[PDB]
Parts: sequence; C-alpha cells; structure tokens
Amino acid sequence: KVIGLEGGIVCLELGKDVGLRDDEAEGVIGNFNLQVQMTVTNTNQYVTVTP
Amino acid sequence: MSNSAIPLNVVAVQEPRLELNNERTWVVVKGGQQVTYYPFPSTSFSSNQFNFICNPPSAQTVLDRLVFIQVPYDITFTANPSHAGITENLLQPGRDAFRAFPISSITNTLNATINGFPVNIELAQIIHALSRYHTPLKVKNGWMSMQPSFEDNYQSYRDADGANNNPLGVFTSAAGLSELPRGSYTMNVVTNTTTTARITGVLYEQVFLPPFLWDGEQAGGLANLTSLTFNWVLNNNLARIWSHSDITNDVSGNSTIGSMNISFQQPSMYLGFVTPRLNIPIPPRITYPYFKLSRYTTQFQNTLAPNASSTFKSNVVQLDSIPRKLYLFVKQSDNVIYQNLNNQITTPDVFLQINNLNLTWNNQQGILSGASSQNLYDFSVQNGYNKTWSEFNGVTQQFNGVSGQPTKVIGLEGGIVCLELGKDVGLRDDEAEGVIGNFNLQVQMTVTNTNQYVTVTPDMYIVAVYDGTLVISNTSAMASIGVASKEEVLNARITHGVSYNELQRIYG
Repeated sequence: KVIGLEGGIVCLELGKDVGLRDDEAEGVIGNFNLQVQMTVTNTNQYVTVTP
Repeated sequence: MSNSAIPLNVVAVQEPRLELNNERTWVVVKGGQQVTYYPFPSTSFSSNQFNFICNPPSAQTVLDRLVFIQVPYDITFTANPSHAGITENLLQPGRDAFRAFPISSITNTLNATINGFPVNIELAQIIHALSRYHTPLKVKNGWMSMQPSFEDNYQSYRDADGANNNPLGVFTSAAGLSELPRGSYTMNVVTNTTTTARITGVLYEQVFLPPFLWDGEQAGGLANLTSLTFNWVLNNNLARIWSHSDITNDVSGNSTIGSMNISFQQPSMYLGFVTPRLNIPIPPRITYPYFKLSRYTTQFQNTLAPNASSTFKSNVVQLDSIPRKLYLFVKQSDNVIYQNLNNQITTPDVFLQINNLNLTWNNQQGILSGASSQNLYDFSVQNGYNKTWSEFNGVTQQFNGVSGQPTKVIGLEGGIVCLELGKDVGLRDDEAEGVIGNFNLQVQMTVTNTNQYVTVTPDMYIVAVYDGTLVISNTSAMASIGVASKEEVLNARITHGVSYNELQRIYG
C-alpha cells in the first residue's frame, strides 16, 4: 500500500532566490507583476482532487 | 557640365566596385534588455464574443505593435436529403477550404481600447477589399501567411476546377516559391465519409486596424500605456467561414452540404513587451500617427445580369475632413447570401467590373468623368494595387477546340478603385490632406456584372481613411483630428529632404 503523505509548500524570499534588478528591496514601491506557471501531481489514493 | 543652356552643377560618384575610401564608422546596435512574450487567455469567451483584458506589466515597458490571436475550433458537417445521393465523401479533394481570412470576415466588429480611449474598426466588409491593396509578394509570404491568405480570383468557384491556380486546392500544385491555395492549411480530419465529416485544428488570425500593423516593416510600439483590451463580436450566421464549389452540388438542387455547425474553445491573444534599458530614458508623453477607416454604403433594388450593364449613384455624405484617401467598389449585395445557407458557403468575395467612374468632391460634380476604365487602373497600381490588367476589368475568353462547341467566357473577378485624395483628386488653394471641414461626396458609377450565372442585386461601398494625431501620455489618450490650421497650410515651406515615395511607404 502506497500512502499519500502531504505536499510541499515552497516559499521563496524575494531578495534571496528571485533576485531583483539593482535599486530594488523589500520596502520599495512600486508596480510590478507576478504569475506562477507550475506543474504538480496528486498523491492521495482515494479521491479525485479538483485543484 | 556648364555646357548646356542653363549650366548645371558638377558632382562625381565612385562606382560600386571601388570607393575605396570614405568614412567607415562602426555602429553598435542597442535595444533594451528583456523582451518577453505572454499568452493572455481570454476572460469571458462565448459563442458570439471574445474579450481579452490584459494589463501591461510595468507601464514603463513599451508594447510591441504586431499582435495576433489563436482560436481552437471544431466543425461538424452533415448531408441533406435531397439532393441525395450522394456517393462521395462530404469533403472533396479539390473542392473545399476555409474562406480567407477566416476568423476575420466572420467577425462583425473589433474594438481595442487603449489607455484607454477606444479605437475600433469594422472587420467584416472593410477587410476583403483592404487586402488586395498594399501587399507585395514579399509580404504575402511573410506575416500575412499565418491565416489562409489566397484571395478569390474566379467569379464563380465552380469554374475553377481544375486549374493550376484554383483558389482552393491541395498544397501540391502551387509552383515553387509562390503563394499556396487555401486547401494548403493544416488541420486534423477526425472523420470523413458520405453523410458526415468532422474537422478540428487551430487558426492564427492577426488583428488589423491601426496602430497595430500587418505590414512587415515595423515602427516603435506604444509605450507608455497603463491598460489595453480587445473586444470582438461575431455576426450571427457563422456559416461564412467555410467555402465550397458548385461543380459537386449538381441537380434540381440544392447541394450536398446543408447543413453544419461550429464550436470554439479557449481563445488567447499574444502580446509582447520589451523593456528599455536604464541608460536611455523615453519621454513622459509621446505622439503617434493614427488612422480611422469607416465605410459608407447604399443598397439598390434593380437586378442586372447575367452580363448586362447599368448605372448607379450613392446618397450624399458629408465628410468632417478630407480623408487622406478613399476606396470605391461595387460588390455583390449582403441582403442575398444571408439566406438559405448554401448560398453563404458557395459565393466568392469578388466585385463587379467597372466601366467608368465619375464622382464629386465639394460642389464640383463630374470629377474624372472622362477617364477610361483603363486610365483608372493607372492609380493604383500607383497607390499599390498589385493585380494584372486582366484581373481588373475582369473578363476572359478561353476557347474550345472541336466542332462544334461555342467558346466559354469566364468572369475573372472585378476591380476596386482607390484614389489618393490630394494625389490625384486635387484640392482648392490652402487645403491640406486632412483639415476640418466639411465637404460633400457623391459617387455616380456605371457597372457590369461579368459573372456568367446568375443575376445579382449590387451595393456600393466607399471606405475613407482619415489621418489623425494621437498622443498617448499616461494615462490619457487625447486624439485631435484635423491637426493643421488653414492658415498654416499656406506658406508651410516645402522640403527637399523628404521623398513622397517614402511617405506612401508608411502605411496606411
């Protein structure tokens, strides 16, 4: 028996693993955009997860 | 040099094979870093609408001018009884295609709002006559190639079979390095038997209307907008996308196809945004050229054919300001070909052959009135027409070698005159190519139906493009029309730097 255990929840600090063009830091305003295209797998055996 | 009459000035030029000196300056080409493309899938798609509301990423990033959309689609055909039967596949090797350009003529109107003040155009009737007008072979094998792109050149589809330039054939049978026919275009055929066909794929149609550009040649895209958004609406019928041939429909009928239906999925636009680099700053507000084209249209009651002639005039209109140039043609009418759909799928686009055209600018009456139909085809081709003489004035004899079968005459599809409005219409002293206003127009033009079968009620169309400034400064979009003053048009000193040919280069 294969058991689903849970999922990752990644978090990337904005200066740390994103990198920001010079003159940018966690305070500074403003107006930028973000969109996350991300592939995933349902692990749970029993039910269909509508995501 | 100073030998003749009034003496001239000497200059010498080196032949190409040798300068060998001149001043050779190394030129570093630079453009901002980060050019990226997004696919904005339309929010609120429907069966009679598409709406793509997308926002510029930073509002400090210039937006490139070419834009296009892609729609996945699905059609089911089915055979009517009678005509029946019937024993051939409902889709035929040489007698079947998309109309060009498909997802265009099908759409009733398109309006994109920038920044946002709306700029919208009429895509159903405008475009089919706008296509002929500015594209060289260089272009019709470039950007224009993403959608079916081969225009109807036979007065009747039935005749075409089987030519080497039948406007809707297989890819094999278009001679090397030329524009293919519209049965070239790729798409899955899930089924195809007698009584049923069913096809699927995806078509890329680029948007027209300024300032988005369908020429290949490019110019600085619109920054610094804060939000833009397109909005189609398609007219009801939707049977206009497909095309057909009479050659298979034969009978007391009637035909093989009637009827069939379409289905769309998630369409999406495709925008592109460069970023300029932090060294070179672009101005806070900035001015763009901007064109608007809007068609005026009469309808008549008189029915003329199969090759008989007559004469027509069109209700006066009052232009606010001189269009920079206007087009005029008589096409087969709308009131027909929107009934009993077999007509919709089997009538080509083509216009009737012109005999002569006299028109009136403000108060003049009878302009051009004595210019031979031949002499109308001289301009354009000087404003960029692009079809051989025999195509304009469409008629073509082609005879049969036996005793005794009379020679067969085909309509070769008619012509469409475009007269650039200062270039060869002439305007009173101190009147520019676009100043307010306001001057009547009235087009009196005799025509002949050259299509062998059958009769046709016609309509007249006259599409006038105006030339306005448009200043997009965030976040306002003022758009003054008639930019030059009547006093400024007198004594605006001529220049010898600019070439007029370079201005007719910038479409348009």
